[PDB]
Amino acid sequence: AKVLCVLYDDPVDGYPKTYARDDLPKIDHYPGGQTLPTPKAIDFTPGQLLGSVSGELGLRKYLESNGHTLVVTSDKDGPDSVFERELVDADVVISQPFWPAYLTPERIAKAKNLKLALTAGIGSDHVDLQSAIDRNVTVAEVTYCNSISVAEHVVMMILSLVRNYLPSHEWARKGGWNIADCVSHAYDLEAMHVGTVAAGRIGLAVLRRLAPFDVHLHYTDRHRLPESVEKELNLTWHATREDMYPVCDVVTLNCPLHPETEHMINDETLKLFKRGAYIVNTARGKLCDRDAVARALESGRLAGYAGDVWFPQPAPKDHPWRTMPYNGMTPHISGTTLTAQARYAAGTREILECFFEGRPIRDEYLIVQGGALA
Amino acid sequence: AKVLCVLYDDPVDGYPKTYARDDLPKIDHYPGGQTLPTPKAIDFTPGQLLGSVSGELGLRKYLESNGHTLVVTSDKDGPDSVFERELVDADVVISQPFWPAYLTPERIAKAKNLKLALTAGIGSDHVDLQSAIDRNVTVAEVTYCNSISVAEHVVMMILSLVRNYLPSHEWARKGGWNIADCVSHAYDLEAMHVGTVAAGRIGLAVLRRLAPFDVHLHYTDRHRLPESVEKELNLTWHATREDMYPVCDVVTLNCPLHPETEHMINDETLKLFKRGAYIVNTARGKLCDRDAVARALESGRLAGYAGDVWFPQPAPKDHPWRTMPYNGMTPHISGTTLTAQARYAAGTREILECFFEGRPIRDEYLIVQGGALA
Repeated sequence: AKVLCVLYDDPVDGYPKTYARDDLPKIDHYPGGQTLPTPKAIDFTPGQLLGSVSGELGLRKYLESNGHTLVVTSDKDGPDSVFERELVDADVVISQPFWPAYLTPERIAKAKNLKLALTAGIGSDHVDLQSAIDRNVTVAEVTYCNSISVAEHVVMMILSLVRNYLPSHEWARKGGWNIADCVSHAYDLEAMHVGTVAAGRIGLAVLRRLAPFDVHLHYTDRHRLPESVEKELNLTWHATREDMYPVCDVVTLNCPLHPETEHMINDETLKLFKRGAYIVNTARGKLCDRDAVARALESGRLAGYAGDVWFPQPAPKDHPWRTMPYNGMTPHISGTTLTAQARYAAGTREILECFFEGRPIRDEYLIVQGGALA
Repeated sequence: AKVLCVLYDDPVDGYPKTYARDDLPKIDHYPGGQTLPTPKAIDFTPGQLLGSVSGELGLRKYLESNGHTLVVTSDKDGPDSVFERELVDADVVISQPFWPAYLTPERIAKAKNLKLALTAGIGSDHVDLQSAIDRNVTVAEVTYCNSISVAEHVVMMILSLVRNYLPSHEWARKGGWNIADCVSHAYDLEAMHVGTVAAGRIGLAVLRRLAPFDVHLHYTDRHRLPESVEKELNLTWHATREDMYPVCDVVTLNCPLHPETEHMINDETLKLFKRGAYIVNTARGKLCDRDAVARALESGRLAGYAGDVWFPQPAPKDHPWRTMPYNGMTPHISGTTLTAQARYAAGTREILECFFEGRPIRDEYLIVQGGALA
């Protein structure tokens, strides 16, 4: 069969030959008990760059050994892309959320041998699930592969914003000292109130990690967490998110983007936050009105904003979030650390082997399976 | 009496007229039970910049309304300095560890009226303790005032180094995207081996904060912690520093600088660290041989180094740590956030009121009292 795999570009100076470390930490399961990916074998060394075009998710040898074809490209935007071009007869499509190959209804329609749409990561927002359901395309993802990676990024950014790390580092790097210039916008995180919009795998991991900082934890979600979890973390529930904002010094967004949540942070809802509040958003760029956020930082309503998700993405070279005051942005990378890559590359292989040997794909990985949401 | 108070310079754009937020979070005690400072009154608003020359630790009104003189300066180095000139007849000398007025044997000998040497912060290594003992000078500090502040800075820097945040932020800032350039030196912290050299107020506050990150915790110290604490954090004890190094992914230094620990991190001991380890040092700059650390980063043996302490301080504009690869440095600021400042300006006032009224200074604040170390 034919596997069409869309990956991001290699580094500026080439594909790395040498890495900072020899191995990766051993983990057996994810919080809650889900086990880590269980492929029959892997043809990469954990820690190597796997999500770039030269890493190939460590799949070529396995695929070619069972007489399958592996097409790897980074060109996936438009009708004239390699991806569109190769889609027609690909049996399997693989892409990561970090450089996604959108499976529009149109493409799904022209995708004649398409049986499996695999997300090497988490998050199939780039896929049209109705069309896959109708056309009987199985949609799978490597559940939990990077939830912890994202939660780490969130806590890092909260600390960095509150403590004014980025500006302080600049003074050091540029030959300065200027203690008062660093600390006139620096606070401790201890005892501040922090709230999460949604408490799913990432939101819960974030709350767990913040607890020992002796912050007061708040959350809002579609449904409340089990009472014992609320008790263990001393959580304060908010039935509406607009009720949670005014009492929080820090708000982290960990919810999906829907029409209901598009632009949920705008000039109007920003007026509900306390003066000097901080926002961290590693969820979707468009949860926030780009200009509303920029205005809040320029004016001082907000004391910091950080995340790794933007709109549009890739972000334009002049996107105002790159240079607005008190930002802690990064490009879209939180779930594509070398560590997270080793898990989703292994997960990707495990699913392929299942699909090819006729075995069932773990239920946890399945999104759309055979005419329906599974 | 005459109070000589050495503080750091105001911000380059002047003393702030405005701040990012309106108030500070409420805390009643430090971990273990110690209460926060209890002066009879304060003449500042918590959240203002107090550690710089125009802040004056919020002390002038109190001192001048009681017939005392307050001399505030940042000029403290050498014999022609305002500090050296005024020291001859000062009754009390106050300075912070971030901009320390050194009380060498020679200066103590010249300070004829010296009765109280107060550290507005923690750590009195800028004071010759034997000379103070020999001259009956009381040496006090505001115990616990920024231990949590430092601990938060340590965890922030650990996360930042491991996840390669600083270089990722620069790609964003500069108009790039470059996912693979950001992640080819990016890992998750989860399940790494983290060790602390000493487990004092700061070291233990660091351990507690790292636990939920699901790291494996290690420590070494002069004495072992109680078995209950060891069992609650699942700590692995190492009797020596050299025994601990080789099993750790991240090493944080939270111990004092003595002849014994001076240059404890050097070309030889660095050979014991695993390839790609990280070091965080918010203790003292001289615990590390400056050039051996630079060389380890340059040669790829070490994957990152961060801290806020340097040798010497202020660091010369060409100090190698400013620009060595994979550094996460800041000027010496961890314990001087606006929040920490409010606690040590309040404790400074508490201590002075006790001193001037002949009431005993709290036992936990005393370093040297009545010709002996307390």
